[PDB]
Amino acid sequence: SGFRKMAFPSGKVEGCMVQVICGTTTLNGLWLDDVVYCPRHVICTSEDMLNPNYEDLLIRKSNHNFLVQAGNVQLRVIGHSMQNCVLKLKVDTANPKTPKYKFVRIQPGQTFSVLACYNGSPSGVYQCAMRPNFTIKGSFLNGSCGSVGFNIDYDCVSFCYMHHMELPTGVHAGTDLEGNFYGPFVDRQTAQAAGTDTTITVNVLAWLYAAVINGDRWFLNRFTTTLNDFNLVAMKYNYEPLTQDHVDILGPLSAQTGIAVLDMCASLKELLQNGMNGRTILGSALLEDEFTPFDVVRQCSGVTFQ
Amino acid sequence: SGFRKMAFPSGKVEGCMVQVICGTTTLNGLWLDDVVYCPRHVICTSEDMLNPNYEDLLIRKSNHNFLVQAGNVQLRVIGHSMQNCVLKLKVDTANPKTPKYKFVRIQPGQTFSVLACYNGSPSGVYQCAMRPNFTIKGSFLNGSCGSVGFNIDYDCVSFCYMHHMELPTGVHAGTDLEGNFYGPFVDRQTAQAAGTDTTITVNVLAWLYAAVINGDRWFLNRFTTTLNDFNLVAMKYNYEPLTQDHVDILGPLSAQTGIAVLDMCASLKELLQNGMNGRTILGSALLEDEFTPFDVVRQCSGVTFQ
Ligand SMILES: *C(=N)[C@H](C[C@@H]1CCNC1=O)NC(=O)[C@@H]1[C@@H]2[C@H](CN1C(=O)[C@@H](NC(=O)C(F)(F)F)C(C)(C)C)C2(C)C
Ligand SMILES: *C(=N)[C@H](C[C@@H]1CCNC1=O)NC(=O)[C@@H]1[C@@H]2[C@H](CN1C(=O)[C@@H](NC(=O)C(F)(F)F)C(C)(C)C)C2(C)C
Ligand SMILES: CCN(CC)CC(=O)Nc1c(C)cccc1C
Ligand SMILES: CCN(CC)CC(=O)Nc1c(C)cccc1C
Repeated sequence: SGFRKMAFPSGKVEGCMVQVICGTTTLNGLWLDDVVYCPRHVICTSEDMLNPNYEDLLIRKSNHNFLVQAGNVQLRVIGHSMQNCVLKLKVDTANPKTPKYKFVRIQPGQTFSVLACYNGSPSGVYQCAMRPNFTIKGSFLNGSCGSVGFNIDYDCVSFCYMHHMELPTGVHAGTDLEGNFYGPFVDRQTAQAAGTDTTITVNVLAWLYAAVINGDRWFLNRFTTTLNDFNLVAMKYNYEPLTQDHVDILGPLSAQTGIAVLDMCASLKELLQNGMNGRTILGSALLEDEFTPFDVVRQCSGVTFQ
Repeated sequence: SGFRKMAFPSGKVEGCMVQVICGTTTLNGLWLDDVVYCPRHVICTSEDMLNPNYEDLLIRKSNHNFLVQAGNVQLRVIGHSMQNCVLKLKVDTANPKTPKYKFVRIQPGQTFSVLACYNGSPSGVYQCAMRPNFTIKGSFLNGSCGSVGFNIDYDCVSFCYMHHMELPTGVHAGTDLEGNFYGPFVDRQTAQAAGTDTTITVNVLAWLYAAVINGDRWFLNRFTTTLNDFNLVAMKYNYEPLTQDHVDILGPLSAQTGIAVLDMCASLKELLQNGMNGRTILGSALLEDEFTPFDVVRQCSGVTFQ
């Protein structure tokens, strides 16, 4: 029993992290086969970042302007190109630690692990969700850019995020590994703000199932509801609408616990209308929305990885 | 900015996890040099666990009764012994992935990362604190025993916990790597219960400093207090006493923020007497006590590891 915010084991990703230095700017890169991927603003001075023309800045660089450090070994850059907001540095050595991997673009509400790195070295690992407003609530300092987010499937690492920037309220924005930002943000140091965020309803329901699996059952009422009736109430409280796809995704947890999804929706509706009355669920005084249905199954059923 | 419950990167520990099978019982072992460490109840049938005589059960086993699987390779057991609640299996191959390591016994209030494993394979990583009542609030299922807790120091893995059992309320108990339990628990399936837990005051103060570093400052009052006056109030609310050692440990965060430890104690005292008035700190509606002063420094300053 017990339920914690759990990250994937990080070893496969640790083997891919390198340091990328361009002049004086230093950040992290991801070394897969003979390519190192990193944020393009590694080519910027502090002044350039205020209003960069990345195409112009990259013109002015040759392969020799990039230093890649992998442990005690320097890797020679023998080609470079830009793909959206990511720089791809071809190096003279393919990484012998390259895991089976994919590049994926995730949907809002999906979760992933972040290996927070500085100077090519890992600092720590934590779990994040892609928020509906296309930010993540991470923990990142200067030099963290190029840290990646990922999921594991048996032996395959699905990279879904590369870190680029921090927005007001201290939330974070970045790209997929093709360099395309999540959300309407740009890699320029000028005032930008995330839109109003919303609560990921399907994930809250997943976490209520996790609570029931763990014996935290006080919030279960005797009611049911229609999907339409639930959604009008949740829209009031800045919850995302629940779709039939979400209901279908919750099926395995519903069958395990013997609680129909619409019955759990009625329980959630009561929590939204009445509050928690000074009680906790799984040790939290707030409803938690950063566990997906699969996260609950993976953790409560002991799914392992190679 | 941002502040998350962060685990250490797990790769060095992943390289040490193996499967130990004794007859039909299967759990995890820790492979370091030519020794595999695992919980002694691997030698128990389900019936034995109700009231085991481990010395008698181990008599009856030979080296051939233990199978150790490390990836696709089976390791021959060529010796065995018992050290308190841990079994040590000498194998014919030293682990080439053995990191620099130490065995340490931690104090209540200290934190560590857990690599939760099943069948020798990692499932996930999360951060835990040793509670004042010598339990940890983990997430563990059948077959998780032998999963370890650890801290990293540059390149050195300090192993501090091996998982053995779950107690009522769904909290967890285990041993150091010499097999000595934390707390007054025994590895027998009979009714046991943790004593009343308390809140780790020095860690709450560390987390309030983390909040201030992140700009969450609404709870800072204009008062100071003596250490004695603070401790009488906190004792009322089941908080551990704050010692001069704790004050000294908080010094670096106090100096960084320019907030005297006793001033932050006055702020905490007000939160305990008045509550949070429907507000959050670092996104939490409850005061958090599972970040140590070093955890706050490591995360907010970007300390990395080899
Ligand atoms: C990569 N190493 C850093 C990570 C930042 C640093 C502080 N917390 C983080 O996550 N990325 C940056 O410093 C980027 C980078 C220029 C400026 N920047 C920012 O994150 C800034 N944010 C913005 O300008 C805003 F609001 F638009 F997001 C900063 C004020 C430094 C937080 C570039 C090229 C965007
Ligand atoms: C190791 N693989 C498991 C981990 C357990 C399983 C459920 N959650 C966990 O953390 N260890 C055990 O099953 C141990 C083991 C016998 C029984 N046991 C327990 O954890 C039981 N707890 C107790 O008997 C109590 F209350 F004393 F802690 C159980 C009822 C199965 C939760 C031995 C040898 C102690
Ligand atoms: C790059 C796109 N992927 C899609 C799965 C191919 C791949 O990962 N191949 C791969 C395999 C099969 C074993 C070990 C290492 C690698 C890199
Ligand atoms: C076992 C007790 N430790 C105390 C630090 C010795 C140690 O870890 N030695 C070690 C070194 C120095 C480098 C690589 C691997 C190992 C095992």
